[PDB]
Amino acid sequence: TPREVTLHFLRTAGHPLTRWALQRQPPSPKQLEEEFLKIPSNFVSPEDLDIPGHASKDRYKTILPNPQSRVCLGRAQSQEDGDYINANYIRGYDGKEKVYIATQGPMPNTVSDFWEMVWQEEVSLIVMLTQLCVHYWPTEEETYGPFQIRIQDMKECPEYTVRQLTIQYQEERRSVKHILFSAWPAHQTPESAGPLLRLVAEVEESPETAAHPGPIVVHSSAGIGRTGCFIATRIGCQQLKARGEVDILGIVCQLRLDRGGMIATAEQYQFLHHTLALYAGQLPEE
Repeated sequence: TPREVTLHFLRTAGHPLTRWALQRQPPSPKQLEEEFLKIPSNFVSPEDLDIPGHASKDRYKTILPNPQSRVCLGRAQSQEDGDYINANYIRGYDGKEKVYIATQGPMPNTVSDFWEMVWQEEVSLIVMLTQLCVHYWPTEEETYGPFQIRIQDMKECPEYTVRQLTIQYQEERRSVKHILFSAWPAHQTPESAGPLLRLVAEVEESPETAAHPGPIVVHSSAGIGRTGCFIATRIGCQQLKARGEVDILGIVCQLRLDRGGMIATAEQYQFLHHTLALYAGQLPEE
């Protein structure tokens, strides 16, 4: 029943706020921290995961992908026998399936796994959140297992770099857009929310380039704190734009059902409210 209690909370908690309340009368910092601390982590224990050999492919022993939503790799790697990657499908706006994949930053031994996921899930956009983990993309051209990656273009913006990559598997070539957002330390927040919202706009402006729409890959070293903050921000912006309201509690609860631990800190939860209040004031009108 501890698990039942956890799952019931995450399915039912909610604090919808009109855009006016968000902008002009938000909950206090102490209210937001108390609210955040009530949310169950929904972390899976190593004992809950029966996937032999998975440990060598996790950056952090206690940060594991929930089994019901984990990404399983197909058999495109002739070198390895398992289907394991530390990554989860994440629902988006109104619970839409597989809008994102949240994953840890690749380690040297999981770089081929990462590109296999990108290929198999027809990913066309990767969002990386860091404070400037191995570089898994080339300066010019590298081969990772059966995948050749080449940089086609690279452009610099304030606080993010856009790379346009090509991924080749056999005679097939695909385009992948890669955005590296570079001033977000682990367990903390950016000093301002302006750049983050430009990153959100960059993401929204990105064309679909795959055969079928695929998840957006979002990662940061653990795949939960900054990763969770980014996805929550995008979903929150979508709610504000479509409905003139936002339920940030319910967004974080929906993310935690998909991957344990999403949004790592009360300060991050507070910054999420600030960022969304900023998005609300930037919305078009008079």
